[PDB]
Amino acid sequence: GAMAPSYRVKRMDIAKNDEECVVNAANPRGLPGDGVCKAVYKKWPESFKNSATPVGTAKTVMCGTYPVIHAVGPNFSNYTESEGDRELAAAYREVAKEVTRLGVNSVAIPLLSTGVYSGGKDRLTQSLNHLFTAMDSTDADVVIYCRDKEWEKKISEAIQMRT
Ligand SMILES: O=C(c1cccc(O)c1)N1CCOCC1
Ligand SMILES: [Cl-]
Ligand SMILES: [Cl-]
Ligand SMILES: [Cl-]
Repeated sequence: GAMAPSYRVKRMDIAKNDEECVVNAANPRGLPGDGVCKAVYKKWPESFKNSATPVGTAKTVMCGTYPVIHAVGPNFSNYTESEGDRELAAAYREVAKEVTRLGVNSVAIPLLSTGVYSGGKDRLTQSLNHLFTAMDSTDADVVIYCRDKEWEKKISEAIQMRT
């Protein structure tokens, strides 16, 4: 465990993280994809061997000794708001199980089901609250990665609010 488990947010490419493992915002088929998924494929392509997994699950594949946790959030283009919310919460619960099993002291994590899988809606708060629900009982240092300057400020405010 971390000595004083924390949440932090950074605005940069998650492929350049300083944590002991990474969460990929994966597709169900283990394809190189777009966005976070493509950056992860370029950095850790070996981790995409047998990485396909259903929506609402996470599957870890090692790149050398570095763990890549492929977490598959729902595409809100295809799911109802209700079913999509259930699967997005479940994906993060599976990430917490994997982080715990691996015994890492730190994890780099993107906000699942934002961007391409958002179905054109702002899901910062919905996705971040499901991240917190899952990760609050873990003792890893969590570092959230984002690309947008306004998102960085809003995520930083939500972290600081509960401290
Ligand atoms: O998921 C979204 C988003 C936000 C609002 C509307 C929309 O159609 C999509 N974004 C990813 C993070 O950077 C901001 C944009
Ligand atoms: Cl960067
Ligand atoms: Cl996404
Ligand atoms: Cl972002």
